[PDB]
Amino acid sequence: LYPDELNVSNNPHYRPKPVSYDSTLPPDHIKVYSRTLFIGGVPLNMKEWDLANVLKPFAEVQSVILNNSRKHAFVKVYSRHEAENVLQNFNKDGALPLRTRWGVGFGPRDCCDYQHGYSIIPMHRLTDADKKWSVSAQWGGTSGQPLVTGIVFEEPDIIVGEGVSSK
Repeated sequence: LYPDELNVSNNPHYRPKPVSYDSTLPPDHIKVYSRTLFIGGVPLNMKEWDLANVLKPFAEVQSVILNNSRKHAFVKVYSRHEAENVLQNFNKDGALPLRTRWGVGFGPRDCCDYQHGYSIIPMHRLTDADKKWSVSAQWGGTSGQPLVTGIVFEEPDIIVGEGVSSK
């Protein structure tokens, strides 16, 4: 891929990819923190670039999927910290009609706690591509560490060509 698409220290979108292990998770389950925000009430005149720019003080945006007719978007930012920063501080005045909350970017929707923005996922409910992306993604994921019971990581990037998803 191109150098801008690589999570490396000379890239200005470089982010560390924290991985931890949680002994409370059930057997053959993993924990994944979302980096994806669901934004509803997107004005009709507002496009992908507008959403990216209005969020820039709080978080650098990686991708936007905007359904303009339905007036909502899914916005993936480069790190979990940045996503939490958005929910904590963005549009607290209600100056814009945008309502922001946790989205799911990875794994089945029914595994997600939408209040806290993470999923406890049984490994059998991941596809082969989900598992591959979890370990080999540029942003999020485990950075080569294999998936085992208890592992905790940030939402990994997924690649549209290369597999079906549990999402």
